[PDB]
Amino acid sequence: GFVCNTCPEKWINFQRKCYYFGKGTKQWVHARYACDDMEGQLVSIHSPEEQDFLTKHASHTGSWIGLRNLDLEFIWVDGSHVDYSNWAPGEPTSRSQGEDCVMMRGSGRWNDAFCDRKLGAWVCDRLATCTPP
Repeated sequence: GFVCNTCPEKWINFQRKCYYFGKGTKQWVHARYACDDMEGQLVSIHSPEEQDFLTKHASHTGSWIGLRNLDLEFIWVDGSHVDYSNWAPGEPTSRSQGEDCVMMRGSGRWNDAFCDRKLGAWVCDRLATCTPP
C-alpha cells in the first residue's frame, strides 16, 4: 500500500482524504447524521492546503463544518482539537450565546452560527483508501 487517493462514487479526493460536498436544506445536527449515514463525518480542517481546496469547491451560500462548541473549547466531530483555524475576523464571538455550531462562509472564513439554522450546503470527509504499486 502506497497510493491513497481512492474515492467512492460522488466523493472528491484531496491528499489522503475523500470529500462529499452535499447540497439541500439541513440543520447542523441533521448534516451530522447525513455524513454518519454515508460512512463519513462532517469535515475537519487541519491544514491551510485543505482549507484552500475546500474553499475552491464549497458553495458560496455557506456550508456546515464539523466544528462545534461545548463547555469547556471548540472540538471537531472526530474529537480532535483546533490546531488550524480559519476564523472570520472577530470570530468566534465570546458574547453570542447559543451560536455553538461552526459553518464555513463562501470565502472559506468560518463563522459560528445557531445549530437550528438551516444551510443549503454541508461538507463530509472520510479517509482515502490505498493501492499497492
